[PDB]
Amino acid sequence: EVTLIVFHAGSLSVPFQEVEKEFSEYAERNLGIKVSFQDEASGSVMAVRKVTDLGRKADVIGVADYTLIPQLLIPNYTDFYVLFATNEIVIAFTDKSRYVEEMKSNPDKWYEILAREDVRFGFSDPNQDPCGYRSLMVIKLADLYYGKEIFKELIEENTNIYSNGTQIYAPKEITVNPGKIVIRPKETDLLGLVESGSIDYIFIYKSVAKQHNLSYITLPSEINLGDFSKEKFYGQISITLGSTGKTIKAKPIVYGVTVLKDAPNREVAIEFLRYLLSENGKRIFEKNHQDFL
Repeated sequence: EVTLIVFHAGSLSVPFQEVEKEFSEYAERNLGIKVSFQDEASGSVMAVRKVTDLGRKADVIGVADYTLIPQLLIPNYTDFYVLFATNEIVIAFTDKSRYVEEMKSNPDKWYEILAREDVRFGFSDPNQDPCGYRSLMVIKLADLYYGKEIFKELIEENTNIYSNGTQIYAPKEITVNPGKIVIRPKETDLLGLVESGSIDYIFIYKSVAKQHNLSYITLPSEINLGDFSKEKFYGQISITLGSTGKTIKAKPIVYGVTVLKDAPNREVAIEFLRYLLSENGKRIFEKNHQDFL
Protein backbone atom coordinates (compact mmCIF):
# COMPACT_ATOMS: atom_id res chain seq x y z
CA GLU A 1 0.00 0.00 0.00
CA VAL A 2 1.44 3.36 -1.05
CA THR A 3 0.22 6.92 -0.62
CA LEU A 4 1.74 9.39 -3.08
CA ILE A 5 2.09 12.98 -1.86
CA VAL A 6 1.16 15.39 -4.67
CA PHE A 7 1.28 19.21 -4.42
CA HIS A 8 -0.21 20.91 -7.48
CA ALA A 9 -1.55 24.07 -9.06
CA GLY A 10 -5.19 24.85 -8.38
CA SER A 11 -5.94 24.77 -12.10
CA LEU A 12 -4.76 21.14 -12.20
CA SER A 13 -7.38 20.01 -9.66
CA VAL A 14 -10.03 18.65 -12.01
CA PRO A 15 -7.78 16.74 -14.41
CA PHE A 16 -5.39 15.54 -11.69
CA GLN A 17 -8.28 14.11 -9.67
CA GLU A 18 -9.29 12.00 -12.65
CA VAL A 19 -5.72 11.01 -13.50
CA GLU A 20 -5.17 9.90 -9.89
CA LYS A 21 -8.41 7.92 -9.85
CA GLU A 22 -7.46 6.09 -13.06
CA PHE A 23 -3.91 5.51 -11.92
CA SER A 24 -5.07 3.75 -8.73
CA GLU A 25 -6.97 1.28 -10.90
CA TYR A 26 -4.00 0.94 -13.27
CA ALA A 27 -1.59 0.32 -10.39
CA GLU A 28 -3.75 -2.43 -8.92
CA ARG A 29 -4.15 -4.26 -12.23
CA ASN A 30 -0.61 -3.83 -13.57
CA LEU A 31 1.58 -3.18 -10.52
CA GLY A 32 -0.09 -5.31 -7.86
CA ILE A 33 -0.05 -2.34 -5.49
CA LYS A 34 -2.75 -0.23 -3.85
CA VAL A 35 -2.04 3.46 -4.47
CA SER A 36 -3.74 6.23 -2.52
CA PHE A 37 -3.09 9.96 -2.68
CA GLN A 38 -2.44 12.83 -0.33
CA ASP A 39 -3.36 15.46 -2.92
CA GLU A 40 -3.02 19.14 -2.01
CA ALA A 41 -4.09 22.02 -4.27
CA SER A 42 -2.63 25.52 -3.93
CA GLY A 43 -1.23 28.31 -6.06
CA SER A 44 1.87 26.88 -7.79
CA VAL A 45 4.30 29.20 -6.01
CA MET A 46 2.86 28.09 -2.67
CA ALA A 47 3.06 24.45 -3.75
CA VAL A 48 6.79 24.83 -4.37
CA ARG A 49 7.41 26.75 -1.14
CA LYS A 50 5.81 23.95 0.87
CA VAL A 51 8.99 22.07 0.03
CA THR A 52 11.55 24.87 -0.10
CA ASP A 53 10.34 26.92 2.87
CA LEU A 54 8.11 24.71 5.03
CA GLY A 55 10.39 21.68 4.82
CA ARG A 56 7.58 19.34 3.84
CA LYS A 57 8.05 16.02 2.07
CA ALA A 58 6.43 15.32 -1.28
CA ASP A 59 6.61 12.95 -4.22
CA VAL A 60 5.19 14.93 -7.12
CA ILE A 61 5.04 18.69 -7.79
CA GLY A 62 2.85 19.98 -10.65
CA VAL A 63 2.95 23.68 -11.52
CA ALA A 64 1.06 25.99 -13.92
CA ASP A 65 4.29 27.80 -14.85
CA TYR A 66 7.22 25.40 -15.36
CA THR A 67 9.56 28.33 -14.69
CA LEU A 68 9.14 27.73 -10.96
CA ILE A 69 10.86 24.32 -11.04
CA PRO A 70 14.27 25.27 -12.40
CA GLN A 71 14.01 28.64 -10.62
CA LEU A 72 13.24 27.29 -7.14
CA LEU A 73 13.73 23.49 -7.00
CA ILE A 74 16.75 22.67 -9.21
CA PRO A 75 19.30 21.37 -8.35
CA ASN A 76 18.69 21.19 -4.58
CA TYR A 77 15.38 19.29 -4.60
CA THR A 78 15.18 17.73 -8.08
CA ASP A 79 17.14 17.56 -11.32
CA PHE A 80 14.50 17.51 -14.05
CA TYR A 81 11.07 18.66 -15.14
CA VAL A 82 8.65 17.64 -17.86
CA LEU A 83 6.76 20.29 -19.88
CA PHE A 84 3.31 18.87 -20.54
CA ALA A 85 0.38 21.26 -20.92
CA THR A 86 -0.75 24.74 -21.86
CA ASN A 87 -3.65 27.20 -21.39
CA GLU A 88 -4.72 30.81 -21.99
CA ILE A 89 -6.17 33.60 -19.86
CA VAL A 90 -9.81 34.61 -20.41
CA ILE A 91 -12.29 36.84 -18.57
CA ALA A 92 -15.10 34.74 -17.08
CA PHE A 93 -18.54 35.73 -15.76
CA THR A 94 -22.16 34.57 -15.45
CA ASP A 95 -25.71 35.84 -16.01
CA LYS A 96 -25.43 37.60 -12.63
CA SER A 97 -22.55 39.80 -13.84
CA ARG A 98 -23.08 43.53 -14.37
CA TYR A 99 -23.07 44.43 -18.10
CA VAL A 100 -22.78 40.78 -19.13
CA GLU A 101 -24.67 41.43 -22.38
CA GLU A 102 -22.34 44.29 -23.33
CA MET A 103 -19.20 42.27 -22.49
CA LYS A 104 -20.39 39.47 -24.76
CA SER A 105 -21.31 41.82 -27.63
CA ASN A 106 -18.26 44.10 -27.35
CA PRO A 107 -15.40 41.94 -26.00
CA ASP A 108 -12.82 44.33 -27.45
CA LYS A 109 -14.00 46.88 -24.89
CA TRP A 110 -13.56 44.65 -21.82
CA TYR A 111 -11.23 47.14 -20.11
CA GLU A 112 -13.79 49.93 -20.37
CA ILE A 113 -16.41 47.73 -18.70
CA LEU A 114 -14.09 46.66 -15.88
CA ALA A 115 -13.34 50.36 -15.26
CA ARG A 116 -16.97 51.26 -14.54
CA GLU A 117 -17.53 52.27 -10.91
CA ASP A 118 -20.11 49.59 -10.15
CA VAL A 119 -18.20 46.64 -11.63
CA ARG A 120 -16.07 44.37 -9.46
CA PHE A 121 -13.44 41.93 -10.68
CA GLY A 122 -11.06 39.43 -9.18
CA PHE A 123 -7.71 37.73 -9.67
CA SER A 124 -5.51 35.59 -7.43
CA ASP A 125 -2.51 36.57 -5.29
CA PRO A 126 0.51 36.91 -7.61
CA ASN A 127 2.76 35.97 -4.68
CA GLN A 128 1.18 32.53 -4.48
CA ASP A 129 -0.27 31.74 -7.88
CA PRO A 130 0.80 32.03 -11.53
CA CYS A 131 -2.79 32.74 -12.62
CA GLY A 132 -2.58 35.81 -10.41
CA TYR A 133 0.69 37.16 -11.72
CA ARG A 134 -0.38 36.29 -15.26
CA SER A 135 -3.59 38.27 -14.77
CA LEU A 136 -1.52 41.34 -13.95
CA MET A 137 0.76 40.60 -16.93
CA VAL A 138 -2.29 40.41 -19.20
CA ILE A 139 -3.57 43.83 -18.06
CA LYS A 140 -0.11 45.38 -18.47
CA LEU A 141 0.22 43.85 -21.95
CA ALA A 142 -3.18 45.42 -22.70
CA ASP A 143 -1.58 48.84 -22.12
CA LEU A 144 0.86 48.08 -24.92
CA TYR A 145 -1.61 46.38 -27.23
CA TYR A 146 -4.37 49.02 -27.05
CA GLY A 147 -2.17 52.06 -26.34
CA LYS A 148 -4.02 53.05 -23.18
CA GLU A 149 -3.34 53.36 -19.44
CA ILE A 150 -5.46 50.36 -18.51
CA PHE A 151 -3.15 48.96 -15.84
CA LYS A 152 -3.15 52.31 -14.07
CA GLU A 153 -6.94 52.61 -14.14
CA LEU A 154 -7.77 49.03 -13.15
CA ILE A 155 -4.88 48.04 -10.90
CA GLU A 156 -2.71 50.90 -9.66
CA GLU A 157 -5.64 53.11 -8.61
CA ASN A 158 -7.33 50.21 -6.80
CA THR A 159 -4.42 48.42 -5.12
CA ASN A 160 -0.89 48.86 -3.79
CA ILE A 161 0.45 46.87 -6.75
CA TYR A 162 2.54 49.04 -9.03
CA SER A 163 4.72 48.96 -12.13
CA ASN A 164 8.06 50.56 -13.02
CA GLY A 165 7.92 50.71 -16.80
CA THR A 166 7.37 47.18 -18.10
CA GLN A 167 8.21 45.75 -14.67
CA ILE A 168 5.35 44.88 -12.33
CA TYR A 169 5.99 44.48 -8.60
CA ALA A 170 3.76 42.52 -6.28
CA PRO A 171 4.31 43.63 -2.67
CA LYS A 172 4.55 40.71 -0.23
CA GLU A 173 1.37 42.05 1.37
CA ILE A 174 -1.16 43.28 -1.18
CA THR A 175 -4.02 45.65 -0.30
CA VAL A 176 -7.00 46.35 -2.55
CA ASN A 177 -10.09 48.57 -2.79
CA PRO A 178 -12.99 46.21 -1.92
CA GLY A 179 -15.33 48.38 -3.96
CA LYS A 180 -13.53 47.18 -7.08
CA ILE A 181 -11.40 44.09 -6.46
CA VAL A 182 -11.34 40.79 -4.56
CA ILE A 183 -8.13 38.74 -4.30
CA ARG A 184 -7.74 35.15 -3.08
CA PRO A 185 -4.77 32.75 -2.57
CA LYS A 186 -5.46 30.79 -5.78
CA GLU A 187 -7.60 31.29 -8.86
CA THR A 188 -10.00 28.44 -8.19
CA ASP A 189 -10.99 30.19 -4.93
CA LEU A 190 -12.66 32.83 -7.12
CA LEU A 191 -15.17 30.45 -8.71
CA GLY A 192 -17.76 30.59 -5.95
CA LEU A 193 -17.55 34.38 -5.83
CA VAL A 194 -18.28 34.91 -9.51
CA GLU A 195 -20.99 32.20 -9.48
CA SER A 196 -22.77 33.98 -6.61
CA GLY A 197 -22.63 37.26 -8.49
CA SER A 198 -20.64 38.96 -5.71
CA ILE A 199 -17.88 39.66 -8.25
CA ASP A 200 -18.75 40.36 -11.89
CA TYR A 201 -15.64 39.27 -13.75
CA ILE A 202 -12.62 37.12 -13.01
CA PHE A 203 -9.33 36.59 -14.83
CA ILE A 204 -8.82 32.84 -15.05
CA TYR A 205 -7.68 29.98 -17.29
CA LYS A 206 -9.90 28.97 -20.18
CA SER A 207 -9.72 25.33 -19.07
CA VAL A 208 -11.03 26.18 -15.60
CA ALA A 209 -13.82 28.42 -16.94
CA LYS A 210 -14.99 25.53 -19.13
CA GLN A 211 -14.66 22.92 -16.37
CA HIS A 212 -17.03 24.98 -14.26
CA ASN A 213 -19.45 25.95 -17.02
CA LEU A 214 -18.66 29.65 -16.79
CA SER A 215 -19.30 31.98 -19.71
CA TYR A 216 -16.24 33.89 -20.91
CA ILE A 217 -14.75 36.06 -23.60
CA THR A 218 -11.38 35.49 -25.22
CA LEU A 219 -8.72 38.21 -25.30
CA PRO A 220 -6.28 39.18 -28.10
CA SER A 221 -3.56 36.60 -28.76
CA GLU A 222 -1.07 39.41 -28.14
CA ILE A 223 -2.07 39.50 -24.46
CA ASN A 224 -3.69 36.19 -23.49
CA LEU A 225 -0.47 34.19 -23.01
CA GLY A 226 -1.82 31.21 -24.93
CA ASP A 227 -0.29 31.87 -28.36
CA PHE A 228 3.28 30.60 -28.69
CA SER A 229 3.84 32.73 -31.77
CA LYS A 230 3.40 35.85 -29.61
CA GLU A 231 6.35 35.10 -27.31
CA LYS A 232 8.20 38.29 -28.24
CA PHE A 233 5.23 40.57 -27.55
CA TYR A 234 4.57 38.82 -24.21
CA GLY A 235 8.22 39.18 -23.27
CA GLN A 236 8.00 42.96 -23.08
CA ILE A 237 6.52 42.48 -19.59
CA SER A 238 7.76 40.86 -16.36
CA ILE A 239 6.82 40.65 -12.68
CA THR A 240 8.74 40.38 -9.40
CA LEU A 241 7.10 38.56 -6.48
CA GLY A 242 7.31 39.62 -2.85
CA SER A 243 6.94 36.00 -1.79
CA THR A 244 10.08 34.75 -3.56
CA GLY A 245 11.80 38.04 -4.38
CA LYS A 246 12.40 36.63 -7.86
CA THR A 247 11.32 37.83 -11.30
CA ILE A 248 9.25 35.96 -13.89
CA LYS A 249 8.87 37.13 -17.50
CA ALA A 250 5.50 37.08 -19.27
CA LYS A 251 5.64 34.10 -21.62
CA PRO A 252 3.38 31.46 -23.22
CA ILE A 253 1.67 29.30 -20.59
CA VAL A 254 3.47 25.97 -20.10
CA TYR A 255 2.78 23.61 -17.19
CA GLY A 256 5.59 21.53 -15.71
CA VAL A 257 5.78 18.49 -13.45
CA THR A 258 8.59 16.79 -11.55
CA VAL A 259 9.30 14.11 -8.95
CA LEU A 260 11.54 15.08 -6.04
CA LYS A 261 14.93 13.41 -5.83
CA ASP A 262 14.20 12.28 -2.27
CA ALA A 263 10.56 11.41 -2.91
CA PRO A 264 9.44 8.89 -0.25
CA ASN A 265 7.95 6.66 -2.98
CA ARG A 266 10.15 7.49 -5.97
CA GLU A 267 9.41 4.51 -8.22
CA VAL A 268 5.63 4.70 -7.85
CA ALA A 269 5.82 8.48 -8.32
CA ILE A 270 7.69 8.01 -11.60
CA GLU A 271 5.05 5.46 -12.71
CA PHE A 272 2.37 8.04 -11.91
CA LEU A 273 4.23 10.61 -13.99
CA ARG A 274 4.43 8.32 -17.01
CA TYR A 275 0.71 7.54 -16.69
CA LEU A 276 0.01 11.28 -16.65
CA LEU A 277 2.07 11.75 -19.83
CA SER A 278 0.54 8.72 -21.58
CA GLU A 279 -2.43 8.72 -23.95
CA ASN A 280 -4.57 8.15 -20.84
CA GLY A 281 -3.45 11.42 -19.28
CA LYS A 282 -3.86 13.24 -22.59
CA ARG A 283 -7.38 11.80 -22.96
CA ILE A 284 -8.28 12.97 -19.45
CA PHE A 285 -6.95 16.49 -19.90
CA GLU A 286 -8.73 16.93 -23.24
CA LYS A 287 -11.98 15.60 -21.76
CA ASN A 288 -11.52 18.31 -19.15
CA HIS A 289 -10.85 21.15 -21.59
CA GLN A 290 -7.07 21.51 -21.29
CA ASP A 291 -4.60 20.83 -24.07
CA PHE A 292 -1.31 19.00 -23.66
CA LEU A 293 1.84 20.70 -24.93
